[PDB]
Amino acid sequence: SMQEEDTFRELRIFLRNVTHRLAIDKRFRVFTKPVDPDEVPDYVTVIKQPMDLSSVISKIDLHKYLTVKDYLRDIDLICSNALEYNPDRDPGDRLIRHRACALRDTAYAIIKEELDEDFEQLCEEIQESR
Ligand SMILES: C=C/C=N\C(=O)[C@H](CCCNC(=N)N)NC(C)=O
Ligand SMILES: [Cl-]
Repeated sequence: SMQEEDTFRELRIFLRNVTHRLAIDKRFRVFTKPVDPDEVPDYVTVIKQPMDLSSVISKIDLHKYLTVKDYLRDIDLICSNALEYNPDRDPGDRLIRHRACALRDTAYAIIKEELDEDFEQLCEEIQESR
């Protein structure tokens, strides 16, 4: 129905706003763009599903997220990709990991404070109906 379509539009608006707030945060610059194969040619071989915040915006716009849970899977993938690709004790890897955990924790905290649980539940029920 049009009211279901309005629901998903509201979801996209909400997700774009959360993703913009993450993308403008200086700590999260490394997560804003896909990794350049030049810098890092083994990236695309180690990490089987790369994900970054510009890809997340593209997916919102392509209507790939019908629930906040589905969007959070992608935030979680940005984080887990960084933990897996940079697992060493050296400062460069520890800084990326700390920033990745911070991305994840920040996205979850914004959603906890600003997503209405009944709105998520509505999205879930429409999704489940299709
Ligand atoms: C789960 C993500 C949380 N953050 C981190 O990864 C950071 C940075 C890596 C250092 N320690 C190891 N991870 N071994 N660690 C903290 C909080 O000290
Ligand atoms: Cl830096």
